[PDB]
Amino acid sequence: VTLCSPTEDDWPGMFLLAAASFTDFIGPESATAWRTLVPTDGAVVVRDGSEVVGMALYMDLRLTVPGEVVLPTAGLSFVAVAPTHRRRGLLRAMCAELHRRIADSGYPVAALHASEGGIYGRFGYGPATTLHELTVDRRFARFHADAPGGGLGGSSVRLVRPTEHRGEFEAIYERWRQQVPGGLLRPQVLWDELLAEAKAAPGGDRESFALLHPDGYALYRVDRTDLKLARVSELRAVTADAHCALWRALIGLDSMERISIITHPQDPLPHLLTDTRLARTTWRQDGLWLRIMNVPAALEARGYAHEVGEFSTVLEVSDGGRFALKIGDGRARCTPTDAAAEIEMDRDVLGSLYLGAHRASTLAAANRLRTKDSQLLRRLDAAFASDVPVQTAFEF
Amino acid sequence: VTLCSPTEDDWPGMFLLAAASFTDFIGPESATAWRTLVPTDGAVVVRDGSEVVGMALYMDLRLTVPGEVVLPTAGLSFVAVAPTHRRRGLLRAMCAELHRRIADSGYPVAALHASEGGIYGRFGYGPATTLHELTVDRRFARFHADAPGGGLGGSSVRLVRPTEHRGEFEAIYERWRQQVPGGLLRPQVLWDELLAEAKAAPGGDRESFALLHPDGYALYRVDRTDLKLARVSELRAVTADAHCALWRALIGLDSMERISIITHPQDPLPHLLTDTRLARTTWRQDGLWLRIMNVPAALEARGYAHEVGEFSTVLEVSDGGRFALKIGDGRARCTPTDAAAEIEMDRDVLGSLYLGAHRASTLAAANRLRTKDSQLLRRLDAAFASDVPVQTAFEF
Amino acid sequence: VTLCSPTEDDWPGMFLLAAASFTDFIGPESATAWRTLVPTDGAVVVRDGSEVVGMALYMDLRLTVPGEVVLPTAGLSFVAVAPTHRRRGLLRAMCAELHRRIADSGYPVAALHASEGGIYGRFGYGPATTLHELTVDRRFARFHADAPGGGLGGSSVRLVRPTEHRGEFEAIYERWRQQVPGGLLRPQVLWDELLAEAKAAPGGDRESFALLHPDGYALYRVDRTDLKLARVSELRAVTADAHCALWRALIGLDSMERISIITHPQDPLPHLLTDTRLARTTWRQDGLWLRIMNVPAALEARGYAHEVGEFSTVLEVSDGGRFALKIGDGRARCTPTDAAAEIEMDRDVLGSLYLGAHRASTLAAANRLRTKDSQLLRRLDAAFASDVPVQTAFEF
Amino acid sequence: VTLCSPTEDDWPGMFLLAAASFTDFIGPESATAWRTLVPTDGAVVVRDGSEVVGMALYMDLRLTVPGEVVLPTAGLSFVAVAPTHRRRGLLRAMCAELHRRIADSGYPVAALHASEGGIYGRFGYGPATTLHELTVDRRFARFHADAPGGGLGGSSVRLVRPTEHRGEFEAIYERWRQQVPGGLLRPQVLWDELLAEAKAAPGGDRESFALLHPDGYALYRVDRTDLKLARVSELRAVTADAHCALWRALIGLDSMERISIITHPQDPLPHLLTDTRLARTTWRQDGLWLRIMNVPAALEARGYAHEVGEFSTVLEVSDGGRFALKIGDGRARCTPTDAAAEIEMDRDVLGSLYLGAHRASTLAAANRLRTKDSQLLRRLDAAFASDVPVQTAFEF
Ligand SMILES: COc1cccc(N(C)S(=O)(=O)c2ccc3[nH]c(=O)c(=O)[nH]c3c2)c1
Ligand SMILES: COc1cccc(N(C)S(=O)(=O)c2ccc3[nH]c(=O)c(=O)[nH]c3c2)c1
Ligand SMILES: COc1cccc(N(C)S(=O)(=O)c2ccc3[nH]c(=O)c(=O)[nH]c3c2)c1
Ligand SMILES: COc1cccc(N(C)S(=O)(=O)c2ccc3[nH]c(=O)c(=O)[nH]c3c2)c1
Ligand SMILES: [Cl-]
Ligand SMILES: [Cl-]
Ligand SMILES: [Cl-]
Ligand SMILES: [Cl-]
Ligand SMILES: [Cl-]
Ligand SMILES: [Cl-]
Ligand SMILES: [Cl-]
Ligand SMILES: [Cl-]
Ligand SMILES: [Cl-]
Ligand SMILES: [Cl-]
Ligand SMILES: [Cl-]
Ligand SMILES: [Cl-]
Repeated sequence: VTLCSPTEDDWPGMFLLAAASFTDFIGPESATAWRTLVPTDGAVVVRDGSEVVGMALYMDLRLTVPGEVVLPTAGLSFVAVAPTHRRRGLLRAMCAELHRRIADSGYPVAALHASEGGIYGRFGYGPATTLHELTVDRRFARFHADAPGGGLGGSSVRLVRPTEHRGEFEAIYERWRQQVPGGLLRPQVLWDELLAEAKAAPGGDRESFALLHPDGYALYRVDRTDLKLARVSELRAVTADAHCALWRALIGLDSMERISIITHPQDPLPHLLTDTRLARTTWRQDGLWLRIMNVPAALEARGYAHEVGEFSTVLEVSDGGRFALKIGDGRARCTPTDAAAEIEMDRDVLGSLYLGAHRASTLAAANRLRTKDSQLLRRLDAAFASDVPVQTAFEF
Repeated sequence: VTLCSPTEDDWPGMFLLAAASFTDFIGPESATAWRTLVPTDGAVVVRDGSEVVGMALYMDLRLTVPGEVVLPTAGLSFVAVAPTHRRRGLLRAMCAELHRRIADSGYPVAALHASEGGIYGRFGYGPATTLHELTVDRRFARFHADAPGGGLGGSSVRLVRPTEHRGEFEAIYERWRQQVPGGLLRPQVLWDELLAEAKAAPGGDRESFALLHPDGYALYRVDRTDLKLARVSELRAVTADAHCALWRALIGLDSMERISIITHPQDPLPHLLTDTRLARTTWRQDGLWLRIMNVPAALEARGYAHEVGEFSTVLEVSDGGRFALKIGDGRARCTPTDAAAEIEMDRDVLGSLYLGAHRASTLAAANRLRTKDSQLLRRLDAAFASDVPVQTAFEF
Repeated sequence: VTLCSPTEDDWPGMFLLAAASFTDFIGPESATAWRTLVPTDGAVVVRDGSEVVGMALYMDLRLTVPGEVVLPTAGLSFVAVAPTHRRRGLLRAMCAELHRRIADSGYPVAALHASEGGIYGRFGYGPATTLHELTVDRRFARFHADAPGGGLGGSSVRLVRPTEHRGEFEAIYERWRQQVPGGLLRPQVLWDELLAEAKAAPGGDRESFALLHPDGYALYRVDRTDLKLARVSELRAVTADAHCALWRALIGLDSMERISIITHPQDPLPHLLTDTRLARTTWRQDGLWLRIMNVPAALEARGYAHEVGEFSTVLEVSDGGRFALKIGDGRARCTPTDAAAEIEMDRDVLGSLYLGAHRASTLAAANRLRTKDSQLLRRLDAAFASDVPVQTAFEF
Repeated sequence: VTLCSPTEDDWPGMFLLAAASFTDFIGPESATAWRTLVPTDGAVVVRDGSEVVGMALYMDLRLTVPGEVVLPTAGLSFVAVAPTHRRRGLLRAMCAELHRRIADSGYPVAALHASEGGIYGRFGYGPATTLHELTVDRRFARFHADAPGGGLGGSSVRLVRPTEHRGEFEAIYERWRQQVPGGLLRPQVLWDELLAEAKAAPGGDRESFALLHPDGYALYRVDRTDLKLARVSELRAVTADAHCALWRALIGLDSMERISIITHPQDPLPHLLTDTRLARTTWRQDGLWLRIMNVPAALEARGYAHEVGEFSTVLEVSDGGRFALKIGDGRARCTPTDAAAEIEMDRDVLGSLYLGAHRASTLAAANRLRTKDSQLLRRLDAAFASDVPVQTAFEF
């Protein structure tokens, strides 16, 4: 029972484990395409002895963080342990090896989407974005007098077939992802999957349609069983006008009773309507999880709020070093020190703070970060806050 | 069909309207007690001609706002129009008269809880606090190693009968309400109702119990139909230690599968657990609504964030005046001006900003506040943010 | 095991059987009051040997039939056989004896409400009125421009406490029942029950309210578990204006999502709205059942449609005689004959035709009435039709 | 943004709009076949400027009305406005143009099936047939002694594969449609669709079977998720014997708990059983909607009840002319007049009366038709009633 990088002959066995582990498994053809995102030595397998009983890999990603800074990011995925080999330390062994490789490769951060919420905190990952499902009872929905694009003339939005406007979705998304913390570059094989999923499937999903604006798009489909529910699979808007225009069109889906979308807590949609309550939050969950691999590289790469005045402190990460952290003029400097720590936190907690989705004060109230100075808390809060709201790009 | 302050003889007819309008009507005896909170001329009725077909009143309240400042507050309630007299302008006439009286009396703010979300925005009220229901599957709940109060020895929390510790709940609450934005002074007749509701009722609620800590309490009861659900009706904690201790006790309710609570978006509970996902957000809604009656008095009374540096701007409220607004050193100065507006918003929008629950940027993205300067937005965001998270005290 | 009229000492045992047989049993006090509606020798019991194992009775009622003619009517009720004595012929023996007594007493018709639909047809009862539940989604409900009482000024409807306006409900109902086929005189002990049921009950129904118009009233209550549903227990309108006015008030119940009512198939409510579909038929069932005791007395007492021209036929009822039936000028003459039958039907079928709720053609298509002449069918159809729609007064 | 007849190049864009608007869209191949039912200039499109944002058409149909008279009928269908172009007057503009064309072409009536009930009344369409879903708990179902075809020997009904007996279904249906008000000629491309829908589909409907009698057929299938429910998609019976025989066979579906069918309010099925209650009405909705295009042509073409004696009146349709209406000997004469109106109604109301499904009295009680003479009401009621019950042929 040993651990190594898979050879070509291991992949059929990995796909078997994948099929048995993931109910949404994209299948061997598509998985084989996604292998193009996995660097050489980006994967590990555990063989029994013979067959594969554990696996994990990372993909090369590009993550936007506050200040519109794009970081090379190791995206952990395809993680599975056979049901025959539970409680044998296989996950811990696989994660340790990949983390070794990721750090040595020079990635400042790693990221993943969690199947369950109790697994990845012990390996240094903190939840860093928040998924927020809104369900709109569109039959009652009326736009506020203040809402953009209500006046006379035509609409700027077109109802189109997704496959015929791939180039335009790509361009809009590429713009979106570079300006939003949480944004990920979406490579071509992921655009292949997305448009493949836009098609109707016998006994599966219904056909998807798109609403296209120069500065935004929405992909939606009627739910397979609830025929009065339209599910927006993706809405990417680069301006506020595009966002409002797209929502006017979606609320114009007169066949539907309800429109649902997985969005973020700061989505302005509720405020576009005369009754903000009609945009019901029906589900809330962690999105992207972050493990800061190199504390000073990560903290220095990020932009910080200009509103907070220059301050200096000493931050200890529980097994990640102690640093003199100086933040001013929207930038941080983060250098080694053995001076007494003013702030202490586990590595995962820093991941949760990093994109601005959780407040230091909130984590402090849970005692997940310790400081004896409340002014320092207020300052961290303000400094780490993100000007542009944090969003979740796509699952991987 | 005319409008006036009710005489003693009008109250039976008001209670009839109340019983027919409010399914949770507290009843004539209790309502008669709550009349002690209504000042002379704090109520209006519309009679047909004969009988009462419309009513509304306000109560004298004390609202804590950021900076731990307590404002006299007119709490609109007991608002009803007979089903026989809809679409007759009775609400608009009643609200206009009470607002006249409230302004003339010198209240800087009015507040209410909304039965529906589409009614009160046109009368200048903006939703200002957010209710967040968390449902915990306590069978899986395990506290994080970092969570306060996990070590050896005894517990600081006692399981008690609510009626035998009224004095202690009052003292704890009084402490809580003075330090939390959204806090309301709870007068004695409301403590009477609360403890009356703590009792079992034939065919109604089950008996309530309390968990009591020196610096916090929780009132809870098993749900009447779902006998594996405990509903926490109220949890007031003055320290983080009290909050964690109370949640350790609640999660020790081994008969239950689930614990539910109506709390706020920044409740640190999820971070107390190894699996933050177990604290499921199962419901989200507007709580307290605010109408700023006097813009400069309200804006000057409030504390602002010290982190943001001094700045000056010109704010116009749509039918509420234009002001030179200077914010520095955590205080605002707000004086009349006819200089060009740099920020414009409806009166309700200011109410929504006032306690720090909604961000100016978010409202701007919906075009509910207009400015052509994004630096000004960032500054408003930071300035109006609340250090202590905004909470909802009690419904009225 | 024998059959006789109960003595005073039998009633406790009857109430025991009643309590065990009827989940809506009104209880011993109320049942003792309803005994005032049972004539001397109007009840039978079967004793074992000792205890009561079967019972049945009739009450003296007054039934309005087409032509506004009021008939003395034997209302069968309180019918029960002990679960220990099923399939022993007790029901058949009890019904035969009461029918003997009812016929000998001079009642031309008997009537009942059926617990199950397969029991009473063999004893000569046909379902004669139809219950039609409408559920209105009142949030979308808008009255048609043509609907009565939409203009300026006040409302004619008042929201009142049921107990304070008993006299007015009685007068309105008394008017209603005399002009509607299916109408029943409601005696004082039934008005006692109705107003007793209007009260809230601990762990039971919520408080009832009333909407009162000079020519109509509605009694309604919020549903005990579905707090967004108002159930109209009774709506009696003597004019169309009263009916529309009452429905405007009910649709003005702005707290509710839905209003439900048990009404009749010809209720004009759906046509009062711009979207007739919003008045959803959510349930349909037989109401009053009728056994014609004396065929010629019943048929001659009834009014018939003036539109159909004079015709003559020969009707045979399967064990109820053969008659020369001449119908003209809205009246029938029904005399014995041994001439060949042109129409044949079981006795129950005639009951179903009698108030005009079922068409002869429809029953003919099922072969429940046989004739070889389709012109005769059309004529029966038209003649037996009721000008005023058939309604159900109250359950007994 | 302009309106015109589509060219061949517009159809792909229409199919896109169709796919996005109609969840039951039959698809481009089938839709292309149904184009054969659309006459030259029977369609309109609204283009933006470029793409199609609105569409509507009519098909050439043949509608049976009372008296077994068959009328050329314009069947409105394929009506859609893009969700991007709501509230822009596009529907009103499209309907006005098609109505102009339909009238000028010489159609006396137009018809449609409504997606929602609040849309088409303002354009002159009244609901004219009523869909009535019956659900039979067949495990308790026992046929009445009187029911046809209960005796010894064989059955007249055969269980067959739908595709192998198309000719016989066509012949039976053709007979049915000519004798029933509401009947529509079903052209070959609709028989193509029907038999295509009879096939099982991967992840869709189960296989359909047929029960075939010389004078009737039923098409049924087991429900895809509820495997104890058989849904009768169509039952067409030309005699009562065929109808009863088919229902005996359906109730012989011993694997099923329930049989459901969309039928009409006068279906004799309930009366075929000993317990009429077992035929539960589980759903009720408007079926065919009718717009009378030419009032005198429509009213004169129809047969009327012979039972009512000759009468004359003056009918005004709100923007459709005033007519001297003389009805006698089952025929009407309808000529222009400026004499005072005795009856007034909107055009849609006349559509609702036309096939005999709604009574003039009922509509009068809602004030949807005004007259000051109740004898005239009774006469209209009787005259417009249909001897043969009104049914709904098929959706289009
Ligand atoms: C090289 O192939 C790759 C590489 C990376 C990702 C994927 N997928 C998208 S997957 O196989 O369908 C896939 C992978 C991991 C999952 N993990 C889960 O916890 C879960 O629920 N579903 C999952 C589905 C394929
Ligand atoms: C002087 O008596 C007062 C004064 C102030 C408040 C109250 N109540 C607590 S109440 O009558 O039960 C009450 C009042 C208003 C309501 N409004 C609603 O929209 C609703 O849903 N319930 C409501 C219940 C009694
Ligand atoms: C002399 O006392 C009488 C006389 C006549 C009627 C009544 N009731 C109203 S009852 O007892 O509650 C009652 C009686 C019969 C029922 N039959 C049913 O099939 C059923 O479901 N409920 C029933 C309820 C009391
Ligand atoms: C020329 O092609 C035609 C012509 C006429 C009809 C049809 N169809 C049967 S359809 O496209 O599937 C179709 C059309 C209209 C609809 N309208 C609705 O409100 C709805 O719910 N479904 C609908 C489905 C195709
Ligand atoms: Cl990126
Ligand atoms: Cl930033
Ligand atoms: Cl998002
Ligand atoms: Cl306070
Ligand atoms: Cl503050
Ligand atoms: Cl709270
Ligand atoms: Cl009567
Ligand atoms: Cl009559
Ligand atoms: Cl009724
Ligand atoms: Cl036809
Ligand atoms: Cl006819
Ligand atoms: Cl039908």
